[PDB]
Formats: sequence, C-alpha cells, structure tokens
Amino acid sequence: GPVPSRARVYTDVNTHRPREYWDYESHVVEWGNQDDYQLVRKLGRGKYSEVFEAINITNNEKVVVKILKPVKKKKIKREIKILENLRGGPNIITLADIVKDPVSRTPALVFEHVNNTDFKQLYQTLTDYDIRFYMYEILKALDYCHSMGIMHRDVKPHNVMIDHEHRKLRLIDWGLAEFYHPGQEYNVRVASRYFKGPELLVDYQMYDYSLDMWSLGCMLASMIFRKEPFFHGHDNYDQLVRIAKVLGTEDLYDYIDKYNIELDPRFNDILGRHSRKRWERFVHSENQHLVSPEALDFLDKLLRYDHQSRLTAREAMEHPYFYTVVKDQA
Ligand SMILES: O=C(O)c1ccc2c(c1)nc(NCCCCCCCNCc1ccc(-c3ccccc3)c(Cl)c1)c1ccncc12
Repeated sequence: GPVPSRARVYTDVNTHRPREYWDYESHVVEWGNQDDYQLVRKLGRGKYSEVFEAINITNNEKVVVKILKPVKKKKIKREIKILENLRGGPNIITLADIVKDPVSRTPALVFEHVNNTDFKQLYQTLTDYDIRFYMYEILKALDYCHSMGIMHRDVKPHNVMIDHEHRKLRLIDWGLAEFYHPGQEYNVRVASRYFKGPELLVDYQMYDYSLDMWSLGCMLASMIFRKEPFFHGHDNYDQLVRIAKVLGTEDLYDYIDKYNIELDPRFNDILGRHSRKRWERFVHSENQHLVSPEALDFLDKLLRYDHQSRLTAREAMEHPYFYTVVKDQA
C-alpha cells in the first residue's frame, strides 16, 4: 500500500475547531428570495454553475449571482460553509447572500461584484513588479484559507480576479474547496489538467494544502516564461509526461518509491528517462525581463513532486523574490 502523509502546516487546525466548523453536511441554510436580484447579463459558464451580473433592488447595488447547476445537495453546503468560514479574509471573494428562485427552487449564490480587467491588455501591461505584487496577493488568500484549514483545489488563472485600477484581487470559485483532515483521502479528479499536481496525476489521495502550491507554481511559470500553458498535456496521462520532461524522471520515481504509489501500468511505458532540465532553457528574447535569479529560485521551490517538499504559502511569502512588494506595503 501507499504511505500516509500529513501537511507540514495547519495540520490539525480543523480538529481543534467546533465540530460544526467542518461538518458541512449538517449545516443549515436559510434560502433567500432570488427575486431580490434582477439578472443583467451572462458573465460566464462553468461546469457546475452559471454566473450572471445582477442588481439588488433595495440599494441599487451591483452583485453577481451564481445559479448553481444541479448537483448533490452535499456539494452546495460544502461551498457555502467554506465561503462563510472564509468571509472577511484577505483577498477572498465575499459571499453576500444565499437565495433560491421561487419557481425553480434552484439554488444560487450572490457574490460581491468585482470589476475585473480585460486580460488582453492585462498580459501586455504586466511588469515584473506586477507579477510579484499580484502573486503575493494570491498567497495572502492562500495562506489565509490554509490557516483556516481549507484547500482551494482549483487555483488557476480563471479563478483570480484582478481590478488593476484599484489593485484589488479576489480568489474565487470555491466549488471544489475542501477541509483538510489529517489522514483523510481525497478525490483526484479535481482541478483542470494544466495545473494538476503530481499527486493527482498518480492517484495519490492523502494530499493537502501543498496541492494549491503546485497549481500556483504552474500559474507563475506560465507568466514569467510567456508560455500559456506551461505544462501542455494532451490528456491526464501525458500531462505527467510534460511535467516529467522538465523535472526529470529521477526525482519522479524517487517520489513514487518514497510514498510507494502503485504507479498505473500505462505510465510505465510513456514516461521514460529525462534529466532535470535547467530553468534557463526556457528564457528567450521575449521573456528575459520577467526572469531573474530570484524568480527562478522561488519557482524551483514550488514545482516539486514531493508535495511535502514544496514551500508553504507563508514560507513562500518570506522568499526574497517578494522583498520589494513587502517594503512598499509597510
Ligand atoms: O463562483 C465563484 O466563487 C464566483 C464568485 C464571484 C464571481 C465569479 C465567480 N465569476 C465572475 N465572472 C466571470 C469569471 C471569469 C473571469 C476571471 C478573470 C481571469 N483572471 C485574470 C488574471 C490576470 C493575471 C494573473 C496573474 C497575476 C500574477 C501572476 C500570474 C498571473 C492571473 Cl493569475 C489572473 C464574477 C464577476 C464579477 N464579480 C464577481 C464574480
């Protein structure tokens, strides 16, 4: 069998909390009236929800309604319980109300409206400071919700909202978020392919907040190298290969030996032998400004197979890659 694993941080927080904090299936929901909210325009479609721009008609205030696509009651309480526990926290989206439509009784979540900015002109006026800054901001949310014993589990660019004019960032979609419990065994069919961590790729189930950190390493490696996506898999199985071909097969098998993962037999033919490439293989004429010895040392300290080896969010924020944003904050 496999080896059990525990987070190197925030390991038993949820155990030391009042039962109801994490027992979301027993959480009671006081479903409002969606008629307090008039839909304006369709903001996006996801796999378990649809998102509209709406107006609360008792202050003319601007909100966002997230009609939930039909799912097990269970998953809605999870996402609500996590939102309510994280409410107020640095850079976390603000759950404003929980309502059902009178006719459908289909549940929908009201959120704080954030003005995001067109990602077109976002990727063009993105400076090597801008990345540092906004990445620190995502860590504020990541370190918060982790300290609160919660894993986002879907940290991708589609889930980061930037109001560049105010420098306001909000980590969003918590529909996959879960409570960390030492010993608990979690599903591997979570997050999207391009940010899935190795643990997910080999079907290792006792992971933790380290999952969020790989995702973020992928996001960071995309922007400093100007390669969207950075690990470009055809399928889930080839995604590990696109990762192997950069991190080496050596550390990969060692990862597997250390946790004794029953590596799936397909793999045993498509991986192979590849060295641990040197990062400067990926810096070229168009991207050398975002790249710095500081940046690469942080990036190398996030993209590891050993989930236990990757930095923690707090450990990440004290890295020297962020010395400049910290000073200017104080
Ligand atoms: O369900 C939920 O919870 C939820 C809650 C609230 C809202 C929601 C869903 N949906 C909304 N509408 C559509 C979402 C897709 C656009 C998301 C921008 C894409 N992201 C841009 C970027 C730019 C730069 C970087 C970057 C920065 C530093 C380093 C590397 C990368 C990154 Cl990472 C992301 C919405 C709209 C208005 N108000 C609230 C919400």
